[PDB]
Amino acid sequence: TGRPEWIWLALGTALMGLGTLYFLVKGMGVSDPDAKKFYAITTLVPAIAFTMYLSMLLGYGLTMVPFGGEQNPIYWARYADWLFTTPLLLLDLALLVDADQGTILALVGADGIMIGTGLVGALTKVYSYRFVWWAISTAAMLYILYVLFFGFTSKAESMRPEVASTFKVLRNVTVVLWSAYPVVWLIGSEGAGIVPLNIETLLFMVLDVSAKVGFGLILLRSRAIFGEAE
Amino acid sequence: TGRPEWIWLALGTALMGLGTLYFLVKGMGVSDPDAKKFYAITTLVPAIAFTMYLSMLLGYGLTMVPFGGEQNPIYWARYADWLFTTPLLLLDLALLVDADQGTILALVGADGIMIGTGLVGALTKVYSYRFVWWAISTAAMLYILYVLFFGFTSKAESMRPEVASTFKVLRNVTVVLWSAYPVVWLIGSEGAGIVPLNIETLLFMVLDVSAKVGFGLILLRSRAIFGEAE
Amino acid sequence: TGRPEWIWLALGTALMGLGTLYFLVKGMGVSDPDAKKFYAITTLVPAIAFTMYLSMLLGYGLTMVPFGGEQNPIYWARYADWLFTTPLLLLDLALLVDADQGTILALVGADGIMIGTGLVGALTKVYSYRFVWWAISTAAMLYILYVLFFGFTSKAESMRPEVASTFKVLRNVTVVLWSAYPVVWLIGSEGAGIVPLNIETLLFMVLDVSAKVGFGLILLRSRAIFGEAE
Ligand SMILES: CCCCCCCC/C=C/CCCCCCCC(=O)OC[C@H](O)CO
Ligand SMILES: CCCCCCCC/C=C/CCCCCCCC(=O)OC[C@H](O)CO
Ligand SMILES: CCCCCCCC/C=C/CCCCCCCC(=O)OC[C@H](O)CO
Ligand SMILES: CCCCCCCC/C=C\CCCCCCCC(=O)OC[C@H](O)CO
Ligand SMILES: CCCCCCCC/C=C\CCCCCCCC(=O)OC[C@H](O)CO
Ligand SMILES: CCCCCCCC/C=C\CCCCCCCC(=O)OC[C@H](O)CO
Ligand SMILES: CCCCCCCC/C=C\CCCCCCCC(=O)OC[C@H](O)CO
Ligand SMILES: CCCCCCCC/C=C\CCCCCCCC(=O)OC[C@H](O)CO
Ligand SMILES: CCCCCCCC/C=C\CCCCCCCC(=O)OC[C@H](O)CO
Ligand SMILES: CCCCCCCC/C=C\CCCCCCCC(=O)OC[C@H](O)CO
Ligand SMILES: CCCCCCCC/C=C\CCCCCCCC(=O)OC[C@H](O)CO
Ligand SMILES: CCCCCCCC/C=C\CCCCCCCC(=O)OC[C@H](O)CO
Ligand SMILES: *C\C=C(C)/C=C/C=C(C)/C=C/C1=C(C)CCCC1(C)C
Ligand SMILES: *C\C=C(C)/C=C/C=C(C)/C=C/C1=C(C)CCCC1(C)C
Ligand SMILES: *C\C=C(C)/C=C/C=C(C)/C=C/C1=C(C)CCCC1(C)C
Repeated sequence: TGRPEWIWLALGTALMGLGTLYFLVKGMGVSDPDAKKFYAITTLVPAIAFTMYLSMLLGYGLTMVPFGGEQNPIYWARYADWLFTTPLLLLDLALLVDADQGTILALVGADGIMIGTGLVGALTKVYSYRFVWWAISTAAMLYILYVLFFGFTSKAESMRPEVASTFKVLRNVTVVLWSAYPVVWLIGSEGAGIVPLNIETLLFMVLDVSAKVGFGLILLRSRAIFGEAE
Repeated sequence: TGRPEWIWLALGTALMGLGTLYFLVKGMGVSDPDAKKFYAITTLVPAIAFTMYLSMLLGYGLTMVPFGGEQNPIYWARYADWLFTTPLLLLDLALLVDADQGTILALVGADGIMIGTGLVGALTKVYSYRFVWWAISTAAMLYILYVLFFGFTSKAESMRPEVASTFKVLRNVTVVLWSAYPVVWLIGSEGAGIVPLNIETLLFMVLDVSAKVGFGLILLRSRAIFGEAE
Repeated sequence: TGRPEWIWLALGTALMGLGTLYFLVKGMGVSDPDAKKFYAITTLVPAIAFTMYLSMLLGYGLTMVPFGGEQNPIYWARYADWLFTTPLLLLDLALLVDADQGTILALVGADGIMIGTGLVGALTKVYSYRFVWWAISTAAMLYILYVLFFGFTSKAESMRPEVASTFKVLRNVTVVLWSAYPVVWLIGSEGAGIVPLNIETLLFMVLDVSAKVGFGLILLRSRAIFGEAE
């Protein structure tokens, strides 16, 4: 394939596929209805990402957008991936602390705005406008992280000790992990164009694998996903 | 900007943004889980509309459709906005009367058909076919309003007095408000072409602000959104 | 209309419309909240299919895709139809056996992958890649059917006798019905090109009517949809 970033797309596809298979096997026989929910959510995430990375690898999840007087390749499939995987990851965190339905709707709604406006910015042909959308997208991200930090941390400390501790780790990972995305966008070819596309693709692949496989390995090795029973 | 309707798009963007901020502040500190749901729903609505109005203002939410032997500008972002905000508004009404899950699925499903077929009609290149889709869309709207009037009014009179009264007002507003949309479509440039695009845009902006901010001001000033407690 | 398959599109539109009307009338007056859910789900299915078949009939739900050195007409509206109707049909089956929330999320998620990857394969311009997507789509289908057969059959035998029997019939129909779809795709013009488009359209219309009207007639004539009451 005549795209230098192909190597990072192939590696990402393989790792998401292997992650999906592992979770699928690990989840066999689990009957606790609570654990079944976490396994369903956490296995679906890398299965979706697998299909999206494959679509980028084969060239389908790519388009050309003119801005800055040039044809810029844009992997729109990245955003389709995040559109579906980020709300599932939020659902994992919300179920852990038994968040109320009102707060879940707020987080998922803000997440849709986050990804939707990011996509609009990626496809926008007026260069200066691209960063208006980036700003709105990042504001929605900060609202999410505010809720996860100050909204959820209070509900967790009153819960089981294994629920409060697992959430604390997954929360710190999320804040650091989520916050890198808008930075890579700003410095890569969709934004300021300081880092070339092949390195931009590597950085998003490292982040995506950490979030869609790494995060799941941490959650599914915790005792919190099971109900307290004899 | 070289579009005469730009003024109405700028005004709509500003009003949705101001409405979102107001609701966001008003909702701070609210802890009653019932009120949290209404604030989550009712704040998300104008935040979505804000992004959609901005996308029309900057030119992204617009396309050209040939029919009647002319290039007709179509603001497809209007429909993307309604696709997400009208089911949230229905959820507000359904939660108020504690509607059963079966009736909610019917309303949301009929609402998706309503907006989906309206979009198809807006993008249809055969002029006469456009009104076939308008007719199907309007039939789905009448089903919704039938349920809100005859379906829900019975469940409300048995509920708390502040729930029955709030719903009655929001119901009358909804019937009048919702019914104007297909009329403006039919008379504006998407339909018969009697009213020019700049006035059509003004009329939809007046309606959208009434529905996405106005409606919310009425709901969130009612006692019905809180649980009965000491 | 200058497309020989138009006759099968017109017939499909009519049958979905008639099916929608029948279910709509049959459901009048039903007040049992459990039966209301099944009627809501089962009436929405053919109403969606009606709009999609109409969009194919009028030419809107069609596009041209170059592969094998030819312009191949692709009815993308088929996939939009299935995207919404197949998860509703799964919800019908899941509610019948009172499946847990974890298993429902798994089935609906796998169903979205099934249809999404099928659509990608239909729109893919590299001929050999089309069948890669077909393979992934079919694997997701087999996971669904595995769960319906081995996952759900165990939960049903412990339920009411009228619930276990109704599900058994709807399960056998589903396995045979669902499995024909990937076969028709492979042999028709989207795949190997052995069967011409007009016969391919007939076969999918026969299948769609069986699934979106036939299946519903079986379910809504069963006692299982009502709660056990005096
Ligand atoms: C988890 C255990 C494994 C840890 C692994 C962490 C890797 C994550 C970071 C990678 C960035 C790599 C940056 C590579 C930069 C190459 C770009 C380049 O060639 O820049 C020179 C240019 O030609 C002229 O300026
Ligand atoms: C809430 C408090 C404020 C209430 C505000 C309510 C406004 C809503 C209606 C506006 C329609 C305005 C119609 C303006 C018509 C102008 C079109 C025009 O110029 O038509 C003449 C044409 O050039 C030759 O026929
Ligand atoms: C439910 C009660 C009614 C049951 C009804 C079941 C119909 C389902 C199957 C139809 C396939 C029809 C196949 C028709 C084949 C025609 C194609 C043709 O013309 O092939 C010859 C070709 O020209 C040179 O090989
Ligand atoms: C000029 C201003 C323009 C408008 C601002 C930018 C809009 C997009 C950014 C962020 C989304 C904000 C969050 C949207 C969801 C709010 C939900 C909410 O208020 O939830 C309360 C509930 O009590 C919780 O549990
Ligand atoms: C509880 C549920 C809450 C759900 C909240 C969802 C909020 C989504 C809002 C805005 C993003 C809209 C993004 C739309 C991008 C479409 C781009 C597109 O397809 O454009 C066609 C073509 O490329 C160019 O005309
Ligand atoms: C809490 C998480 C927050 C996450 C969000 C943080 C956003 C701000 C970060 C960096 C912007 C730094 C400025 C980047 C713009 C540089 C523009 C430019 O011209 O760069 C030239 C280049 O440095 C040589 O060629
Ligand atoms: C020729 C006829 C063509 C077909 C007709 C036009 C289809 C589109 C129009 C309206 C949607 C109708 C409503 C769809 C949802 C029905 C849900 C239902 O029946 O709900 C029963 C439940 O008991 C309630 O609580
Ligand atoms: C419980 C959930 C119930 C959900 C019920 C949902 C019903 C939606 C049905 C029909 C509208 C379909 C509209 C599809 C419009 C797509 C147009 C498009 O993108 O066309 C591409 C291009 O512009 C031209 O080929
Ligand atoms: C309950 C809510 C129901 C809401 C839905 C109501 C729909 C019917 C309303 C108006 C149609 C009136 C006819 C409009 C068509 C006029 C066509 C035409 O040629 O108009 C010429 C013009 O008047 C001079 O140039
Ligand atoms: C190389 C391998 C590539 C990756 C494989 C192909 C991916 C797409 C195919 C099938 C989806 C599989 C099902 C996805 C959903 C799994 C849900 C789950 O594990 O559910 C457990 C729960 O306990 C249940 O009740
Ligand atoms: C609990 C919820 C779980 C939800 C699980 C959903 C999984 C969907 C995954 C992959 C399919 C993606 C298909 C995307 C197809 C878009 C094609 C398109 O519009 O392409 C534009 C143009 O035609 C060419 O660039
Ligand atoms: C449980 C449900 C499973 C459902 C999924 C079953 C998939 C496999 C079925 C058939 C493939 C048979 C081979 C088809 C490929 C034929 C290619 C070819 O060249 O055919 C030439 C033609 O026969 C003369 O011209
Ligand atoms: C795949 C898993 C995760 C957690 C992915 C998260 C992605 C983001 C947080 C992306 C955020 C963006 C922002 C905030 C600005 C516009 C561009 C992005 C969509 C990359
Ligand atoms: C933004 C809030 C509301 C309540 C918007 C409602 C929009 C409609 C009811 C639109 C209905 C249409 C019909 C009935 C006919 C096809 C064209 C429309 C989509 C405008
Ligand atoms: C309308 C109701 C049903 C049950 C439709 C089901 C459709 C499928 C099971 C289609 C499956 C496909 C596969 C498995 C392979 C790719 C192509 C298809 C989408 C046709």
